[PDB]
Amino acid sequence: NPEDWFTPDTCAYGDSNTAWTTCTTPGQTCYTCCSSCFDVVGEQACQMSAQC
Repeated sequence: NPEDWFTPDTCAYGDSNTAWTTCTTPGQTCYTCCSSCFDVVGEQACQMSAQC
């Protein structure tokens, strides 16, 4: 869970769940959002997770 990661202070989504989830979806900034919805773990974790 992106509880220790994910920064809702610098992302549209204020939730780490919906954020990660909404991040792990088909779009234009699927892997780019992670770079704007995480720090290092959230991004590095969303990086591999992100199936885009």
